[PDB]
Amino acid sequence: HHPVTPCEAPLQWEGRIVLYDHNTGKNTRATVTYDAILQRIRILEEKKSFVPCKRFFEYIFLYQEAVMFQIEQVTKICSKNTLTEPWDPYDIPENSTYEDQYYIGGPGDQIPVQEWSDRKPARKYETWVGVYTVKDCYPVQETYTKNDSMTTSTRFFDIKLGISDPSVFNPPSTCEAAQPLLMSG
Amino acid sequence: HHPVTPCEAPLQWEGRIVLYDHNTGKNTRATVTYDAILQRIRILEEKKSFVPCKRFFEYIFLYQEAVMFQIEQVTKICSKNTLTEPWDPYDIPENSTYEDQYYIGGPGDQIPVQEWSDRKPARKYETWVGVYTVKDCYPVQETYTKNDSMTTSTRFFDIKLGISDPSVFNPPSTCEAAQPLLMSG
Ligand SMILES: [Xe]
Ligand SMILES: [Xe]
Ligand SMILES: [Xe]
Ligand SMILES: [Xe]
Ligand SMILES: [Xe]
Ligand SMILES: [Xe]
Ligand SMILES: [Xe]
Repeated sequence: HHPVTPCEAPLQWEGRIVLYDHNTGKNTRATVTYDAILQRIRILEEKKSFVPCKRFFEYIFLYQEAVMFQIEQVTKICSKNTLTEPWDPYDIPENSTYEDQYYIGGPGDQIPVQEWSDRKPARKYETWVGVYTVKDCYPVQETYTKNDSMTTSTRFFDIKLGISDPSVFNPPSTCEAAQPLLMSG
Repeated sequence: HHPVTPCEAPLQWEGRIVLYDHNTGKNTRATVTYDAILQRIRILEEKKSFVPCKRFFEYIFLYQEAVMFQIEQVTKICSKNTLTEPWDPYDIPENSTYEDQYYIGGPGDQIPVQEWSDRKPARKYETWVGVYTVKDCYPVQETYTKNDSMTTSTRFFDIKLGISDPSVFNPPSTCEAAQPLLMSG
């Protein structure tokens, strides 16, 4: 029985992701503190042994106040910018096309999930697909070929409901500053 | 404790996948019958309501006999071709760099998995990443940015150990034929 609407994804959680940007072939790894109630999300990039990028950023997105802070974790050199952009939660729009349900993982230790997309018969390809657990409606994976081939796959994990540490949305001392554009060296 | 070697993935199973080709933005959906012992894999593309592609193929890959059959499921018009290519199982090479372990899905209904890649500090980006379950070492997802930006993400599910139906590797009557190149209309 094809669901009449998608489950409603959690509004607040702390978890970790891997964002795979195809444009560049890069996997960023991140710890994420997510809050759809306040329309704010904090992403702390993660470092691994013997990677060639010198630079790692914490991002703090505050859509309610239309600004994003971006801190180089090493130098601490902040970067306040504006956000023109409308907030996009990690959930499933109510107009989303159901696609499938299946069990991930082998017999015994497995788990049922669901696949939705923005497929409509008008267009050749989808621009969104998401997989979410059946029980709690947690995000597992999304792909968003947004803006003509700037496509990303995102994987979510170690999710844990709610927010133990709200301090992390408070931008640090060094953030009474300006609008640089930082990227990875 | 960083694993000294990766678990050994199953050699035979019947499951289903979604292959996301970025070049084109297309998700193919498929049923798969996989056998690393005989180095052969049969992929039966799957149809959904109100997609705009008219054409759907069953592929039968027989690496031990260096040939691939390709059947249009509608017209039945076969297409035997040669395979120059070395077989690549769905597993984790023993020289693979461990990356992480984490739980997919929310509290209660979740499942531990593992992430490996072909990262070495010599090269900026990975060209392979795979996620596999911890218990049974089942494939969950891979991304293989092979050959300079011909990158794919693959998701695996409804996997079930072993092969109930070996008939499917036997090419049909209409396959005493030749080497067309078929693609989707
Ligand atoms: Xe979203
Ligand atoms: Xe997509
Ligand atoms: Xe996805
Ligand atoms: Xe991708
Ligand atoms: Xe592989
Ligand atoms: Xe990759
Ligand atoms: Xe992956």
